[PDB]
Amino acid sequence: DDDKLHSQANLMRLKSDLFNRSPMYPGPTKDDPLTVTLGFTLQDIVKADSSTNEVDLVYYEQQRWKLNSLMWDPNEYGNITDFRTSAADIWTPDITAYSSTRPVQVLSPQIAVVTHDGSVMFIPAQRLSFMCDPTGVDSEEGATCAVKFGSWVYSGFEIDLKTDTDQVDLSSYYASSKYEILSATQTRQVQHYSCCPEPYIDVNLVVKFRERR
Amino acid sequence: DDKLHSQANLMRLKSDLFNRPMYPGPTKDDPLTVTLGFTLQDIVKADSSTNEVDLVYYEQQRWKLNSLMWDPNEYGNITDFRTSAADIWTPDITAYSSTRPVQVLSPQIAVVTHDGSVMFIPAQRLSFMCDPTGVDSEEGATCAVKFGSWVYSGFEIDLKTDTDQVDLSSYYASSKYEILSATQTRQVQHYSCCPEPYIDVNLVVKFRERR
Amino acid sequence: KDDDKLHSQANLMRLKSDLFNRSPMYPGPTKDDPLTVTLGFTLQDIVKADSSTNEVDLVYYEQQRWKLNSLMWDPNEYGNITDFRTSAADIWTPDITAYSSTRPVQVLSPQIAVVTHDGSVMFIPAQRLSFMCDPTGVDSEEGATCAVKFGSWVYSGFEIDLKTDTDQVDLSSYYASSKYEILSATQTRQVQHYSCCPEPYIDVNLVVKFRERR
Amino acid sequence: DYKDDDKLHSQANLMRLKSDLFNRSMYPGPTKDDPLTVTLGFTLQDIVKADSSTNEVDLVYYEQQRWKLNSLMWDPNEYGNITDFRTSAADIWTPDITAYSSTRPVQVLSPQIAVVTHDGSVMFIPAQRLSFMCDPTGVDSEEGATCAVKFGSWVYSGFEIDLKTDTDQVDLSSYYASSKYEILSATQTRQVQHYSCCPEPYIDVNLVVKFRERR
Amino acid sequence: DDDKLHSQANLMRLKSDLFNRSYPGPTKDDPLTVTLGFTLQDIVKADSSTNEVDLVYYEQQRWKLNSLMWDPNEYGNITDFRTSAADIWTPDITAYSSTRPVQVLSPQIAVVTHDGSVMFIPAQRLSFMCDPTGVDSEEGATCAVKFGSWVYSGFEIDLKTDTDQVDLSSYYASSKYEILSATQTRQVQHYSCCPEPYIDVNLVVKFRERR
Ligand SMILES: COc1cc2c3cc1Oc1cc(ccc1O)C[C@H]1c4c(cc(OC)c(O)c4Oc4ccc(cc4)C[C@@H]3N(C)CC2)CC[N+]1(C)C
Ligand SMILES: [Mg+2]
Ligand SMILES: [Mg+2]
Ligand SMILES: [Mg+2]
Ligand SMILES: [Mg+2]
Ligand SMILES: [Mg+2]
Ligand SMILES: [Mg+2]
Ligand SMILES: [Mg+2]
Ligand SMILES: [Mg+2]
Ligand SMILES: [Mg+2]
Ligand SMILES: [Mg+2]
Repeated sequence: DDDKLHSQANLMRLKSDLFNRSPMYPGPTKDDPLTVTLGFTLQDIVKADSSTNEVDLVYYEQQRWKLNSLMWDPNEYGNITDFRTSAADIWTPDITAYSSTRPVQVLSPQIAVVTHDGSVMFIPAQRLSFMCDPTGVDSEEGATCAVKFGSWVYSGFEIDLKTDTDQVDLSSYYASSKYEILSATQTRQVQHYSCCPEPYIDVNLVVKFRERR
Repeated sequence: DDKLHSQANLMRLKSDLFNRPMYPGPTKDDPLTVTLGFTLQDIVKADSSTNEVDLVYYEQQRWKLNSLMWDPNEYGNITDFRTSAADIWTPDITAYSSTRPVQVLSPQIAVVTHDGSVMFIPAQRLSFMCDPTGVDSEEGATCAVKFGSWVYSGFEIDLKTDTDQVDLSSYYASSKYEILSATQTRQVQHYSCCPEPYIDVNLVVKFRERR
Repeated sequence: KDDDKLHSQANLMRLKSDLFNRSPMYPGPTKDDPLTVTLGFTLQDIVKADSSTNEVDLVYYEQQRWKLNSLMWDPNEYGNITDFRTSAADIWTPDITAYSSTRPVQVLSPQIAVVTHDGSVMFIPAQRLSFMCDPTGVDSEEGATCAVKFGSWVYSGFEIDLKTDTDQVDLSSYYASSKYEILSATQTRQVQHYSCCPEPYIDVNLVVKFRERR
Repeated sequence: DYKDDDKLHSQANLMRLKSDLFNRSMYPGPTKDDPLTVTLGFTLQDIVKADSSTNEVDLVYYEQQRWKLNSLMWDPNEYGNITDFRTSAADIWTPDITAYSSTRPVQVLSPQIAVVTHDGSVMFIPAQRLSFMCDPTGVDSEEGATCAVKFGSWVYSGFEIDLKTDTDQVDLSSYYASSKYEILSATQTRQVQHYSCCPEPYIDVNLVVKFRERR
Repeated sequence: DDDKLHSQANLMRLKSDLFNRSYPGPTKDDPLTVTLGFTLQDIVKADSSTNEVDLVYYEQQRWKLNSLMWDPNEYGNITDFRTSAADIWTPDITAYSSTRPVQVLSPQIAVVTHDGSVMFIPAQRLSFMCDPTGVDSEEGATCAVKFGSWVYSGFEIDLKTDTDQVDLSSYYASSKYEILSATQTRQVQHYSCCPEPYIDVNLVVKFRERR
């Protein structure tokens, strides 16, 4: 206790200084662009509906970005290096699947981890239905599917996207899924439209899969 | 540092426009024109036992409010910004013959530009009334649904399209259904119940089972 | 030009702010100040009849009308505004409910009303309803008959009286390619008395006879 | 008129009343020193469905809830003779009466509004659709299937919340005449239970239904 | 009638002092132990087309904060109380291999005791990754799902069970599935990326079609 009481007190002081003086960060702009790193950890192809061409995925989607406005000096806060906080208390990026066919279902607590250098890690678990023809899922080559993820409203001048590796993390893939993974890549792409001079960034999730035996 | 002066300018801009009374919507004396456009991504499902068809599309909405205007020079050259759709008024555009609530697939964020213009592009899945008869045939099926304001007549909201062609350039190439044609047409209507003019955009889609 | 537009806009702000205060939300009807709600249905589709569970699914506009002194204003003090649109959450709405649904109603329309300067309100929620209905004989010429009551969940006739403007359901919107065709569709006010109580209960009983399209 | 005045004055009596019970003053719930009796009663409307590949049955019913709070009493003569009012269920405390063996969330089908009367008593009657645990084995027979589900507080033991019924017969005067399922019997019975783990009594109302396919 | 007003004002008084005269979650300095146990009511559905299985259970969560302590003597000898689960902090315990959002079957209400202990027992319906193959045989099928904080390491939240027995005394005797065995076991996990320990409770269930 006491120190415990003071530890608590430090965090609460940190949280208020960060949030309640200087209202919420207004998102990136062309002047103050931001890079968002994404990585997918695929857990499960739950279902492949060949009457509709929809496949359902369960995955953890890791988001990392970093904001100056969220740094503090740990020395000033009883040496708190980082803390967990609700996603409602901070700006999060608007990363969406560009071809889902149902609202994404969130499977995990909406809480992020923020570090003293202003970097935020946020890892939502999701079930997604997206546009995918599962033809050849019963063959040796299996079926191939793709879905792009990106910011819904920000172009490349405000949000840049990157990955650590083009390899999707399969280390958590359900061993007894109806389907088995031949490959899972996650690839940064730059889209140019003719309408518009600004580039748009997405990460392309490509999965090649196949009925298990 | 300069990066912190931009944030500050934006925060200030948003506060001026939002924290200092939300537009109460259009009036006969002060009507609004909303531009609509569809980008058909997919016909996911044709249900011949209930006559329901499920579409996924982007729905572009565009409009312009004087009270959303600023002079960029007083805000460090900011020419536009992105903000939650909750912060502004948005039009009550709806499908007139859906059979399930629409399912919003994209985040509710809008871009506001310094001339007061707003662009909002919700992705949707919609079930609407549609007889898919003929879909298994060279000529395919034709379906139609209308969109417009739910509570404003054409004295308050007028609608408009940029082209009467649905944008099909992201239509999903391995859909169960290919598209023969897809058109979005402004229409003005007079109903016996109701003496005000009614404006809608008619979405007409001819489609067949892929081969 | 932009100046005419700003005053008219500010006159609406003013009207709203004046109505939605002094003296905030009207507490609902009483025995001393009862209220009459007119309903009318506009049937768009019988989407589905499930004979394995005896549930049928209707899509309709449920048109509701009523009048509140508390929502009156003089157009003259408000730059000639005779009516305006407002989210239904800003005002009191009646608790009209199907008595025999089997799923929560799904709302298919923005929930916004029209208030006119005499205090009258017009509110048109579009709905999809699953209600108890045995669709037997639907595949014959004489078809099936199903019925559902709508009324206030909690007010007696001493507080909310219902009426219809007509006993016919409005079919002008009915989908010409539904699996189901309408033979008749009526909407009739009924007064019920129970045995617990001395107060009457009012409902509009919606009766639909339908069959498969051939 | 001086009717348009009286009306105006009936509204202000109600708005005032609501203001004195609601803003001025919110029951923190029952306690061991201040227990509460909840009266429960069912009006069964329909057995909508019986899944025998999962052993779920879906019922539709209205659940009558009734209790009384000193803190909700008022003197009608101070309030223009108002003897009772309607109000959103969110303005008042309500009991956590729950099904103990539901299998998906209860579906509410009626507006959440209660009636409060000057003696401090509240009647609240939500219509609901419940999926609960039930084998319909033998539903296609003469003798039928039996199912049970208990209802009662989720977190209050009998020392804080007690339950009673006005009758043991579930009310069937609104059962749907053309349901797939007719009702052989439906009863609603107060049970008291005592566990080893625990000194306190546990109250529930046991809802039991014998039904068979309509034939 | 007057001592009921008293004891009532006392509780109100307590809730005031606890909740608005006044937890930001646990930390490395101030860690917290959550005790969990499961009461399994039903395996509703085992789906071989998708490899999902649906359970109905009560999940007891139990923990203790110094900040919720009080001295009964100063509060009419109130020894505990019930309160909405939004009035207080709760731990982010999460199934790590669910495939649908958990559905809540019970009122979101907790019991707070004067020593600052909190007990929270939500009823849930869950879908999780489970191959039901063999459920039709005598040896049944076996499925596991781990449960843990999503965002805190072992440095801030530790977990425990009072028993590794999943309590089956309320199992639905008429389920389609009979439980062969059901356990709930703490697990510590050490990774290559990370010095932090990671704790979960592993819910493992062996079950077969009822005979
Ligand atoms: C299958 O859909 C429709 C089918 C048919 C029609 C309109 C439809 O629907 C659409 C419906 C509106 C607007 C644009 C549409 O494209 C309706 C409307 C509405 C309002 C107020 C009302 O009373 C005061 C009312 O009756 C209304 O409903 C009508 C009015 C006329 C008709 C039917 C329903 C006949 C019209 N005719 C040619 C037959 C074919 C205000 C706003 N809303 C709610 C939008
Ligand atoms: Mg740009
Ligand atoms: Mg008009
Ligand atoms: Mg006409
Ligand atoms: Mg008008
Ligand atoms: Mg009465
Ligand atoms: Mg009465
Ligand atoms: Mg007790
Ligand atoms: Mg107790
Ligand atoms: Mg850690
Ligand atoms: Mg840490």
